[PDB]
Amino acid sequence: MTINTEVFIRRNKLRRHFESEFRQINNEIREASKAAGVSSFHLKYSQALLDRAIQREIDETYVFELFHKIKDHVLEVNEFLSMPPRPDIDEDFIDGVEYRPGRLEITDGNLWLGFTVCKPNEKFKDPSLQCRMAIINSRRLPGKASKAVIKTQ
Repeated sequence: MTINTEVFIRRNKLRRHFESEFRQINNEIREASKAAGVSSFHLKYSQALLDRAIQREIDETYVFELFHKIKDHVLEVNEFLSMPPRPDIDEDFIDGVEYRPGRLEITDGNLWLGFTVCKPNEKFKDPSLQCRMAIINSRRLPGKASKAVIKTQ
């Protein structure tokens, strides 16, 4: 019960803000991952997660500013791909992994911005993301806190 018309237009303008500024972040990931010397990784996000950033965190372009500053954290998602072969064996497989998680979790300046590899496969170090998790705490904002992680390091 609000004039949800102009707001729908604002959350949609958010989906264009989300996608056009996501072309800015994935364009640094393609060029920087090429310039850092690793693969090139393809970005995909789950639109329900994003429906949370689209309606709870409406016109959260600040999201984009923290991830446009997070950008060099292409290197952390890259150093995550840059490891020796995933199998060394088929039994215990990840012998080059000293027990690490399947996602990257980055925080600072009110933003909890996370990236998860393409999860349904072989998981070839890191050459896709299947979830870019953008969730804040703000003004109007319904605000989440994860126990805390780090910003591009």
